[PDB]
Amino acid sequence: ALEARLEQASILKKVVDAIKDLVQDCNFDCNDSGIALQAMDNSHVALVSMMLKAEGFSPYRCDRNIALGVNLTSLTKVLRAAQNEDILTLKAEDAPDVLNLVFESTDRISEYDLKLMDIDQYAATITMPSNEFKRITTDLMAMSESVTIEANKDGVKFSCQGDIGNGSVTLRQHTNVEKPNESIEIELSEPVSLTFSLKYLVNFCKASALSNTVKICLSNEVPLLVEYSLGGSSYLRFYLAPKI
Amino acid sequence: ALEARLEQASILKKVVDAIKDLVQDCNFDCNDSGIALQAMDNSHVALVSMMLKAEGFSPYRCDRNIALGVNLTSLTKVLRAAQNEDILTLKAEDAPDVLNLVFESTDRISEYDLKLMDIDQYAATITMPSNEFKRITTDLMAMSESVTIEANKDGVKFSCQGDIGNGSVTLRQHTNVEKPNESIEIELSEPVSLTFSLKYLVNFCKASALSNTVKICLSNEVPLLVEYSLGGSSYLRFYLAPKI
Amino acid sequence: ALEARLEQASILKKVVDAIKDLVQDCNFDCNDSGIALQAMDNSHVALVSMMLKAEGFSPYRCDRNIALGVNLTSLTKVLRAAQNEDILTLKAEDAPDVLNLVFESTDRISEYDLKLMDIDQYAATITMPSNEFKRITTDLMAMSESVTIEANKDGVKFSCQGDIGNGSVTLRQHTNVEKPNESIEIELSEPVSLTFSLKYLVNFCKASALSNTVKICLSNEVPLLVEYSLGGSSYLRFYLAPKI
Repeated sequence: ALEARLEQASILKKVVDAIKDLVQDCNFDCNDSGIALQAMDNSHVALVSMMLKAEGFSPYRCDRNIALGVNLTSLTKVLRAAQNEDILTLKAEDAPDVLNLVFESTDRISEYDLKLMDIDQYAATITMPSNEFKRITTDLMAMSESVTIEANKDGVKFSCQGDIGNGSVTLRQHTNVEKPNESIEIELSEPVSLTFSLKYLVNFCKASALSNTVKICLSNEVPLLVEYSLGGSSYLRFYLAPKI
Repeated sequence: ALEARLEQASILKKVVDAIKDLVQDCNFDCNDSGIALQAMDNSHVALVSMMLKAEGFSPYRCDRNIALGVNLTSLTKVLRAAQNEDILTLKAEDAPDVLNLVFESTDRISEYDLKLMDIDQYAATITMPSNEFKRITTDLMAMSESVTIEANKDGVKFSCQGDIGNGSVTLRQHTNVEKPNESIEIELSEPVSLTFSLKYLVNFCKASALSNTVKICLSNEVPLLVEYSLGGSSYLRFYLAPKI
Repeated sequence: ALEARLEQASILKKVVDAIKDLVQDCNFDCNDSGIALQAMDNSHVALVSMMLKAEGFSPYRCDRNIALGVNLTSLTKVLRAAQNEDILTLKAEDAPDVLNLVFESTDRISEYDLKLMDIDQYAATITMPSNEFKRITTDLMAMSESVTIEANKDGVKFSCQGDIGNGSVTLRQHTNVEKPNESIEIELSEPVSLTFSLKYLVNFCKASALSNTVKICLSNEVPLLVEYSLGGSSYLRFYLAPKI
């Protein structure tokens, strides 16, 4: 019914790793389109939204719509047995009791049957290196619980205040021709100034292994979106409402 | 009386490291033949058997038979002062109160006198990379307390079952010409299927630093033997009875 | 009033790192000459003495004498936001309430205002690799609380005794032409034999990141001095009285 092959297991390892600290139990929703996940975190503050599109697999088949009820601690114990370069295959039958995972290298075949659970179901956009976003959130987290994010045409300022004093980091808008991976770009219709939990943003930044660039999407009316491309139109997205 | 020189200290560092988690107090039995160790682990389940043959030293002299009563926590504190490439020399007199260790580089000489203690004294054979054996035992240990090992002419299957579901890893028999280090070989007189404690096998796999290949020797009547070559006919061997 | 620019932040990161385990609250005393620190450790046993000379900066300006009352846990939280190769600038006004730190790369500017506190104010010399000094102190610390340091024209012996037995490490005097970094040199007027706390010497050795050579200055009348050059005549010095 479901049969989905990744040429490399890396992507699914990294996704689950990026998410297991926020989400324990979730559903992997599989259809014609690919494999999606929508989950609030354990404290019901951050939204997690993932899509692996069918074109990300080679091949991808999902006859019928299948929700795979999965504990991500359980799932991590199985994916650790997968090497990054292992061919990974997911197999499932209709209303499955288990999900079947196979890892193929060196004439080695690993096969796991994971027991499934019953689980109930912008004003400014910043494109920058994900490592840089991770380093800033991590650094300011040592100083403050909260960070203020100011965007305008010219650059982005992350600012905070704590016991020991206060800190800012300012990244000016910059197209890097020789190394585009390093560019700071700011598509923006209106300057914005919004305050957020660093704890959640640092959790979001665990996903910097997936993409060397991150999209930070700011609105005065809807949650912050932090977004990592998984290839083509596949994505891992995090939503966090500003502190009001 | 005893005087034994290793051109490099690496081997003795790695041996003790491979063993200290199972054995605290043991005897290093020295004679004409070299330096042996036979010890049950602390829970009296696994047998440890080591031999460093006299030809492993340059030179080796042992006039009289000498049992060196040694705590391997104590001994580790001294061997950590030895660099891998240091010339290492053991010296002992008859019925010794101490063992004398010297480490020589860079015009540096380290000398230790360790206080000795009074210490009371196959159907199928698998040759494979030790790292691979370590990765499989480690991975299945996250899933299960026990692993079933099935050998036949064609390959080896390690299987297990736990809370989250069950897992298998299958390695087919394969002679690797370009990189022989990677080959899976199965000298076998009779297919065998035996269940063992993963906890002990993972402990045994600490020794994968000593040899890039490991020998897994299965019998329906005698304990499993896990075996690592230390050069020539020198060996570190582990014995573990199947779960019945 | 104070404005001091380091071409690289590395040195100030390493200094604070080398010191934070001994000293919590200290004064950075700034004048015409540069930036000094004198502090007993928390147990009032070891003296810490640092000088960054004005020529170490590019540029250095200190109109008026300024004591910067600083918690080094607080200061570490801010310096972690500085990359090793970041241009670092310290700014302060007269009787300052805060110290202003700026880190400049990649069109990135980080700026921190740290709240300041109200803080109340040889017979033989050994030149050797600092890594070697660190490896010996660390190794003997596993064995003993105390180390005896014997120097003479010919070499240096570090010796100790504990529960498990005793250990020595002997480094002979040696000029290394091809790699001078590795030489052992002993300017000496009188052989000396002195016993010291390993715990403190291992703390001192955290500073081996600053200099690949260390100066060990022994007197029968005044404290041991352990000394690391920070470039030119800039220094980090540690003083420790022998066990009597």
